[PDB]
Amino acid sequence: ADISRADALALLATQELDSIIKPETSGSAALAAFRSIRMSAGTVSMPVLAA
Amino acid sequence: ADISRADALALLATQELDSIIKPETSGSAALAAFRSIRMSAGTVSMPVLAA
Repeated sequence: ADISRADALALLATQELDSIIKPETSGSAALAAFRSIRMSAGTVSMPVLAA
Repeated sequence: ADISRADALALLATQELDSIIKPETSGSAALAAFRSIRMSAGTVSMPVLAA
């Protein structure tokens, strides 16, 4: 007779990884590529040459 | 009659290499390549982002 690992299973320590496994993150390609303006009004009016 | 090489055999010098003929050793590719953590528990639980 001896203490098997099954007999001592309730005594065994646990460890948990300190950090989450996740993919890398990235921002919009649009805000990276294009010029942007601060809008103060909820609409900006833009004049375009037509003819 | 003459002194044969067998008649003088007990008087002959000897010489030995200073070292053993052996191949090069090399480590595990696994421990060389991949990151490792210290386990303290025999099992570690790892959380993974899923959605």
